[PDB]
Amino acid sequence: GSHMMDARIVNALIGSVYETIRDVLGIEPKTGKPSTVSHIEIPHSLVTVIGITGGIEGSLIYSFSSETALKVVSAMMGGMEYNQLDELALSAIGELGNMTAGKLAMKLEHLGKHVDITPPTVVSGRDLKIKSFGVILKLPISVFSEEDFDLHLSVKSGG
Amino acid sequence: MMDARIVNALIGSVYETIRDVLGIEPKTGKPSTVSHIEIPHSLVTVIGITGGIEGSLIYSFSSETALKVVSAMMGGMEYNQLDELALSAIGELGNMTAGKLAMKLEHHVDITPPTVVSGRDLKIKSFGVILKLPISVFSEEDFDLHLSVK
Repeated sequence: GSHMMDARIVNALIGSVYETIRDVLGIEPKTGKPSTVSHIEIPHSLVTVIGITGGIEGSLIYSFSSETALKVVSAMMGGMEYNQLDELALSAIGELGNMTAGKLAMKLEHLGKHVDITPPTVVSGRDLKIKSFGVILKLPISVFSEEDFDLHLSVKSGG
Repeated sequence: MMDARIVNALIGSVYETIRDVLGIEPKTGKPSTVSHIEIPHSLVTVIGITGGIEGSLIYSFSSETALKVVSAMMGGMEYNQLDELALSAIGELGNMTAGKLAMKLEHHVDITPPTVVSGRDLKIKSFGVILKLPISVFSEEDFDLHLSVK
């Protein structure tokens, strides 16, 4: 049962964000200031969940608008036009999360924390609310536009 | 799907949680291998699995079924809105299911803390072969259990 979340974990998260959206999207992101939040407040219609076990128990969750997603997917495909979030689109979105989570695990297994990453599960919908357990950390991220990316790290334990 | 003994404890965790928590006997309908997930629901609970098997245990239901669910857990009282107490209860249903999934799986896999997502017209994307399993608790197939794997 975590009540706090180690700085090394935050810095490994932040590091994984740059390396990831850079290599997968071709864009150097502008991470925000990390902060602990009472719960997850999603304004967006898209949300991706990646479970984490072992070293740390919790998840990694990111979300954005339908608009931002189309850019993301279009960027992930060399910049080619994409106007409908179909199966292929939603898989690209999930993969972005998988990569970020993949880099995080990688960096983490050097600080002593060994973790397993569950495959992503993408959820699109309207008045989305999300219940996460453990200490919730928020990381505002700017990819294309100012704070167009929400990244939340749920830490039930391992902190 | 694969190792049938994996499946049995996976479906058995949801069944047993519904029985102990909601206090009623569900009719776990006939399994099926679907291409994706056609969710006509407002509440979804995701429980990730790592180690041996990789994927997630996901069960979902409508806003109407959700109220009924909350009523069962709340001393059999009456519940008319999907407020925070309702979401906290469904979040609890998740932790029980997760709790049972762990307890029942001691004979090399790890369980992820559950995540409860709620909203309107929830379209869900899962990674891996999916095993759909309808479940009757309060109405005919008001519960739908989805199992995605490697």
